[PDB]
Amino acid sequence: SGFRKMAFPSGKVEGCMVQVTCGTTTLNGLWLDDVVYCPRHVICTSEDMLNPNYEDLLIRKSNHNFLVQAGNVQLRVIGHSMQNCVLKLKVDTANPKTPKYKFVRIQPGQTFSVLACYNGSPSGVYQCAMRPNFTIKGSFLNGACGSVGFNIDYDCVSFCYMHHMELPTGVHAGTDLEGNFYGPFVDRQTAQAAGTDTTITVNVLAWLYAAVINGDRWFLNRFTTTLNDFNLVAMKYNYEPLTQDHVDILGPLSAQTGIAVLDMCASLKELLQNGMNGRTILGSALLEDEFTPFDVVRQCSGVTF
Amino acid sequence: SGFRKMAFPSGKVEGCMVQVTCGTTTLNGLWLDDVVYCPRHVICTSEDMLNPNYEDLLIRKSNHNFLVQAGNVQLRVIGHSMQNCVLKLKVDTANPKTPKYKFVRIQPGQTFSVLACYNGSPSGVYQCAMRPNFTIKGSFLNGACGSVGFNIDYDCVSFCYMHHMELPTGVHAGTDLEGNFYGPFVDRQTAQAAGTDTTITVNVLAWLYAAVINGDRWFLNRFTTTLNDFNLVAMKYNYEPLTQDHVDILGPLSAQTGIAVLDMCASLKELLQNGMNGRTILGSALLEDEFTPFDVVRQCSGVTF
Ligand SMILES: *C(=N)[C@H](C[C@@H]1CCNC1=O)NC(=O)[C@@H]1[C@@H]2[C@H](CN1C(=O)[C@@H](NC(=O)C(F)(F)F)C(C)(C)C)C2(C)C
Ligand SMILES: *C(=N)[C@H](C[C@@H]1CCNC1=O)NC(=O)[C@@H]1[C@@H]2[C@H](CN1C(=O)[C@@H](NC(=O)C(F)(F)F)C(C)(C)C)C2(C)C
Repeated sequence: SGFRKMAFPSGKVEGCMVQVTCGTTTLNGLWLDDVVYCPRHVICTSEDMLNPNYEDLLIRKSNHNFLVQAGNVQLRVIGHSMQNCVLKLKVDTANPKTPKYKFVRIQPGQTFSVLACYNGSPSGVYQCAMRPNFTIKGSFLNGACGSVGFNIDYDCVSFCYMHHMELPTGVHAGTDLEGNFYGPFVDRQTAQAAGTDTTITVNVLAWLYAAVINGDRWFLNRFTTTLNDFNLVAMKYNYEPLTQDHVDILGPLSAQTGIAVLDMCASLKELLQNGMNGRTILGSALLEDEFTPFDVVRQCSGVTF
Repeated sequence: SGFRKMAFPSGKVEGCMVQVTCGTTTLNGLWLDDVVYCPRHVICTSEDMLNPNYEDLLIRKSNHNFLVQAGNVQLRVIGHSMQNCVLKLKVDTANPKTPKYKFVRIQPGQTFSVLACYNGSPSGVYQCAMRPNFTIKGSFLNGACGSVGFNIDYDCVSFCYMHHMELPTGVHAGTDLEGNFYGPFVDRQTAQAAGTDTTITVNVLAWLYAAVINGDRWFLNRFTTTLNDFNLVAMKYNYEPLTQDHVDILGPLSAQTGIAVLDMCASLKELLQNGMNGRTILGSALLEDEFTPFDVVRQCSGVTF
């Protein structure tokens, strides 16, 4: 029993973290095979960040202007290339700790673990969801850029996020490992706003199934609803519309508990309209939306890596 | 910015997990140097767990009755010993991945990371507090026993917990690495209850300082209080009494924010007496008590390992 926000074990990713310095700017890099990936703004001075021309700035940089350190050991840089918002530094040594890996661009609503680093050294690990507005609710300070987000499927690490910036609301933005931002964000120090932050309905439903499996079931009411009637309610509370694809992904949890997805929708509708009346669900006084159906199954079944 | 429940990077601990089987019972073991530590109930059948005489049961076991596996490789068991509620298996190979480590018995209110394992393989990592009633609010299924709790201080791993059981309220109980239970618990399948679950006042205060540092400061009121007047309020809400030692540990956060601890106590008093009126603090609709002052400083300063 019990249900906690759980991150993947970080060991495979810890062995890939390096420190990248260009001039006076230092941040984290990810060393896989003979390439180090890092945010391209490592080449900026604080002034350049206000309105950078990355192509012009990078032209003043040679391989010897990038200092890459793994622990106390220096890596020799033998090439450099800019791919979208990431810089790729070719080094003369393949990382001996390179895990089996792939680069994935995740969909909004999916979750991943973040290994927060400073100066190439891991500080901690936490779980994040890619929100529908393509921001994450992270915890990052100066020097955190280059910290990565990932998922594990037994022995394969799927890297999906690299940290680049913080928006005025305190939420975070970054790119996939090809350097393409999630969302409309640009790597420039100018006012940018994320857009309306909607709730991931299929994740709230998965978390209510997690609650039932854990014996927390006071909220189960005597009503049912339809997809269109539920969505009329959900859109009023800034919830994402629920589709048959979402009902299908909830299939294993609905089958395990015997509770039809539309019956759970009707319980969610009552919780939205009436609130929780001072009660809690899985130790929370709010409806939690950062657990995917996969996270609930995995945790309630003990999937290992 | 941002404040999340953050676990330590788990790599150093992942390299210590092994699988221990005795008869038909399998659980996790911790391999450090040439010793594997695991819960002594690995020697029980399901029936034995109802009222076990561990001394008599262990006498029917020889070294060859313990199967220890690290990945696909078998470790040779050359000795065994029971120390309190843990079994210590001497193996013929020192773990080549043994980190710098120590065994610590933590105090109630302190936090640690849990690397949840099944069959000697890591499943995930989460942060826990040792509650004042000596239980933890974890997430564990059958086969999780032997999963450990730890903290890291740069390169040294301090192991503080080994998982043994779940209580009727859904909370968890276990021992330090010397096999002594935290709390009054015994490793027997009989009705046991944890006792009143009080709130860790110094941790709630540290989390309110984390909120202020993050710009969430709607709750700061115009009052102050005394330690005795605050404690009269706190004891009514099942909060632990606050002492000058706690005020001293809060010193760095009070100095950073300029907010005196007794002023923060008066804001906490109003939150207890009035509730949050539907508002949130750091994304929570409840007062969070599983962040120590050290966790807040470390996260707000970027301490690395
Ligand atoms: C990389 N190490 C930091 C991480 C930031 C620092 C504070 N918390 C974080 O997540 N990245 C930056 O400092 C990036 C970097 C320039 C400016 N910047 C920002 O995150 C700024 N944000 C914005 O300008 C905004 F609002 F548009 F998103 C900052 C004001 C410092 C938070 C570049 C090149 C984007
Ligand atoms: C070890 N792998 C499991 C972990 C348990 C299983 C469910 N969630 C967990 O944390 N440990 C046990 O099964 C231990 C073990 C016998 C019984 N047991 C329990 O946790 C039981 N609890 C109690 O009897 C109680 F309430 F007193 F704490 C159980 C009913 C299975 C939850 C021994 C030797 C204590």
